[PDB]
Amino acid sequence: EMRLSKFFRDXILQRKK
Repeated sequence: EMRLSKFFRDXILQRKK
């Protein structure tokens, strides 16, 4: 349900930053 999410879901959460 995102666009980034190849993003966040990809790298700012598992890392948290």
